[PDB]
Amino acid sequence: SLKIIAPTDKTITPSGTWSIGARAGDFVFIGGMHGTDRVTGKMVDGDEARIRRMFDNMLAAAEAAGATKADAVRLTVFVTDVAKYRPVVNKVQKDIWGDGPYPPRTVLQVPALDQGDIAEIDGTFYAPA
Amino acid sequence: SLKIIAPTDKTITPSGTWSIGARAGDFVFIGGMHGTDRVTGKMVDGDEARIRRMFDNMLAAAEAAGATKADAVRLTVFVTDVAKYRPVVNKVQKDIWGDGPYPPRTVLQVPALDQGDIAEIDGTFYA
Amino acid sequence: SLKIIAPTDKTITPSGTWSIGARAGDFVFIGGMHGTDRVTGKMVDGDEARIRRMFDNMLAAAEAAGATKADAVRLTVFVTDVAKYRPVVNKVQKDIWGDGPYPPRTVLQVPALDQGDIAEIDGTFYAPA
Repeated sequence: SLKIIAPTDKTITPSGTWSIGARAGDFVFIGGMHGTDRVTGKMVDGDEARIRRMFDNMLAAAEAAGATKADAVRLTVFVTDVAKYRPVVNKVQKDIWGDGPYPPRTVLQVPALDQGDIAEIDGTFYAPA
Repeated sequence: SLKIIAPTDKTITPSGTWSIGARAGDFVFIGGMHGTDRVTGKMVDGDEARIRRMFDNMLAAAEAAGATKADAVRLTVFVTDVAKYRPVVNKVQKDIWGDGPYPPRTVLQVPALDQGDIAEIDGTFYA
Repeated sequence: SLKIIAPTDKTITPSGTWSIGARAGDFVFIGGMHGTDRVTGKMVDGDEARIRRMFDNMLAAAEAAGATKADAVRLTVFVTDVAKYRPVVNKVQKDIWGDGPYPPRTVLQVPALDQGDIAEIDGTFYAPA
């Protein structure tokens, strides 16, 4: 059976009809994450701070199920202006992953997000026990 | 190997180049579902009911492969107006999952779906 | 654990903060694919030719990892105009999959994709060794 990932003091705290993610055997599915502060639930200022924080939130949920950034098998980034934020996502991923290797990834533009945010991400990880 | 989930009296019937979903080892991958009637292909009337049909469709298909709502590891819900429909989604989810627990999800706005619908869901499950 | 799919003489060459795809246990995840020429990275001319190309790149990557079109457990197709392109996709899927059986899929309109392309695809595959 899946195990829903319980919220942690490093992690988002779900405030509605959802979970932060689930462990399912070897796989870990993180729900949509965005650049909110875990404590207040409010969005962080700054384009790059926002996106870095979206990644950190996602990675925390993952790490709370035993997956690391090196276990990512798919990232789906939805943003609000691909022309504008694709380079930011690039820059933030260079910060996190260094020179690689990088996970498979898809970046799409979309009209509206959780809360009017600029970016939301879906992460799926493979982390055998 | 994977096994394509074959249509059912509880299930939607595929009308083109796709399947309802597939079982792959321990997992179940349901393709996109709209809030339509399994028997007519007409989009069921009215917001609340439509969004509930969507889930009920998705969940029948999951059921055809031996997956229950308690098995959802991902829901991706695309809607045509997020401000107007997440409340409806949130509400349909409470009806189905009660107080808890709930699957991971992501809810996005998309400018169009096939045949001018308001909502579409992608579900992934673990048995 | 996870195995990044390395570029190939049949395959696209990553050039940015991503990989063509990954194999994890029994599954293969391919990142976003466009209808570009594997060698030049230029987008192919022609609606149908392009959507054919997009598909062909996705499967070339999936094969580099031991998966065939008969292994497809989910296709998510992001297009710029559902009305003008659902049919093109149906046609291309006929040409490739013949009478089937066809994979589970979803087709979405989306205001923009990177590079200004009209379509992009996400394939997930199941191919136990």
